[PDB]
Amino acid sequence: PDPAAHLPFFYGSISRAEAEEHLKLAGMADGLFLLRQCLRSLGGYVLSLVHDVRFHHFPIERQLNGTYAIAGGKAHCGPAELCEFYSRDPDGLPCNLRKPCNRPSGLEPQPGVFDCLRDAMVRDYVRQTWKLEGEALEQAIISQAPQVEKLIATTAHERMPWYHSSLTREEAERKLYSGAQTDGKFLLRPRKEQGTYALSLIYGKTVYHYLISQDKAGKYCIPEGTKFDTLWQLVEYLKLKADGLIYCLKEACPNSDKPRPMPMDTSVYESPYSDPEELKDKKLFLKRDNLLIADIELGCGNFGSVRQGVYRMRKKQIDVAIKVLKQGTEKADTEEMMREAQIMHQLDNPYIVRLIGVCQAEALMLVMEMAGGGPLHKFLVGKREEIPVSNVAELLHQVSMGMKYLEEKNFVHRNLAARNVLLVNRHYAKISDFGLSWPLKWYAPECINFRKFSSRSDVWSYGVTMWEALSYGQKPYKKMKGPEVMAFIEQGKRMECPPECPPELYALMSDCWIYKWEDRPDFLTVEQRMRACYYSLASKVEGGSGLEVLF
Ligand SMILES: Nc1ncnc2c1ncn2[C@@H]1O[C@H](COP(=O)(O)OP(=O)(O)NP(=O)(O)O)[C@@H](O)[C@H]1O
Ligand SMILES: [Mg+2]
Repeated sequence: PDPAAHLPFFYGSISRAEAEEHLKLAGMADGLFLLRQCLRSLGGYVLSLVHDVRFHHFPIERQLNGTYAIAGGKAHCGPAELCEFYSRDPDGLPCNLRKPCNRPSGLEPQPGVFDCLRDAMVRDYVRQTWKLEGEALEQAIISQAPQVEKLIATTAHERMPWYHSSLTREEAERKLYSGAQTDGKFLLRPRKEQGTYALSLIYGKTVYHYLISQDKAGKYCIPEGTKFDTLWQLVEYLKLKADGLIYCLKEACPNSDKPRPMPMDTSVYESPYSDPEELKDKKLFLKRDNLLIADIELGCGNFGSVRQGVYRMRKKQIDVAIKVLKQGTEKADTEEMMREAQIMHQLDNPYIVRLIGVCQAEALMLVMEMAGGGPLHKFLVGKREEIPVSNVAELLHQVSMGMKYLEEKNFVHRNLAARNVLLVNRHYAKISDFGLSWPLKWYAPECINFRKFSSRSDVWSYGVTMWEALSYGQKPYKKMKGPEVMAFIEQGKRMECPPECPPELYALMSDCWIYKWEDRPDFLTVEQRMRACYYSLASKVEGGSGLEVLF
C-alpha cells in the first residue's frame, strides 16, 4: 500500500514529460502541483510545480526512520503531511503549493516496479511466515499489508539465506563454484569498508562481483544507482530488473506474546477444518462426549448464556465458546434451525466467528470459535489515548472484509453491532451472532418499515458500527429511543462525526445511511473504500500506549 495513493494529485510511476504534460492542461498557474513516484529511489516521490510558467521538480527522499523530506528541507511523517506543510509555508520553495493538479476523472496512479516489488515481497513474507494459502493468504494480505511492510524493513539481512557474514572475495568465489554453477546463482557478503557489501553472482560459469554502496542517508545501491532501504529489497528487486547486471538473480547460494500481535499468530485465524484429515470428518452435529463445558460464563446476552469450553477433535483439542440458545423448538422448527446451521457451518472467513458445529443435550448448544477478547465497543471505552485511530480503522477494516465475505455468500447478518464484533486481540476482530433468528438503532429503516433484511440493510448497521468504533464505544442515538430515532431519521437527520474522525471515514458511514437502500452501496465498495482509508492511516507512524509502541 502506497501512502500517497489516496491523494488525488498523486500520479504513481510516470515520467517527467507526462507530469509536465498534465500540468500544462491544468493552467500552469503559480502554485499548481502534483506528486509522482520516483523511479530511482525506493519509497521516494517527486514534488513538481509551476512557478512563473516554468516547471520545478523536487525529489522527495524517503528517509530510513520513515520520514519524507526534500533534500536539505524539513522531515515529515508522510506525503499528505509534506504537501499540507508546503501549502501554507514555502520554506525554500519558489512559492507555496496552491492548486493540486487533481488527477483526471477515472485515472489512477500508474503501478511501478517498486509497487510490484512491494506487493510481491508482502505476499511472500506472509506465505512463508505463516505457511498460508488460498483465500486464507489473500485475506491476511489485504488486512495486514501495512504491518508486514513494517516487518519487512526491520528484517535483518543477517537472517537471510543468501547472506554470508564472513566470506572473502576468493572464498566467495570458491563457494560459488562449489555447488551448482547455474546462471544467476548468487550470494552477498560484507566488505572491509564498513557499510559496504558485495554481490557475487555466477554467469556463464564465471563469478562476477558487484559493489553495493550505502549513503549518508544509509540507503543501498547498485553501481547502476537505484536506491533501496535494505539488502533484501535490493536483492528481491534484482530478480526482477536486470539493470546494470550481467544477469538477474535467480537461485540463492545458501548459507549455513510479541510486541505487536498479528491476526494469523492466533489459532483461530484459520478454520479448524483445514487439516485435510480433520476436514474429512466434519459433522454438523457434535457428540456431547467430546465437549467440556466449564461451569463459569464468558458473558450473557439476550439470546442465551455463553460458556467457555473445549472440544476434542481427531488430532487436537480446541478452545470453544458455547452459546446456549435460550429458546428451543416448540414445534418441528428444530430442523429449520438445522437447515440454517447447515449454511453457517459452511461460512469460512478469518474475520467471522466460525461455527464448529451444534450439539444437542441438556440444551441446544451453538459451538463456536473462541474470541475471548470481549466485544469491540467495550474494548474501546476510555481508550482514546491508548488505541490510535489507525488501530480502530484496522478493526473496522477486518469487519468490512467479513461482511464482504458474508455478502458474497448471500448471507444476511441481522444483528450487526459493535457488541457483535469480538476481539481475539487488539489487532484482530471477528464478527459474530450473524444468523440469530433499543436494539433497533442498528437496523436500517426498511427492516423496521418492511422487515426487509438484505446485505444493503447490513451496510446500514455497519455505518452505525463505524460510529460506535470511531467514537470509542459511546452509545448511538443517546438522547433518544424507539420511534424517537425512526422520526429523527425520516427527516434526513443523522449521527454526528465523532471527534477527530477523518472526513473520508465520515463520508463513508454517511453513504451507509442513505435512506433508499438501493442508492446505498454494497460491502464490495465499502471494504474497497474502507481499505484506502485504513491504509493511508497505517502507513504512517503509530499512536497509543503499550510496548508495541516502542517498536
Ligand atoms: N465466541 C465467543 N467467544 C468468547 N466470548 C463470547 C463469544 N460469544 C459471546 N461471547 C461473550 O458474550 C458477550 C456477548 O453476549 P452474546 O450472547 O454474544 O449477546 P450480546 O452481544 O450481548 N447481545 P445479542 O447478540 O444482540 O443478543 C460478549 O461480551 C462476550 O464476552
Ligand atoms: Mg454478541
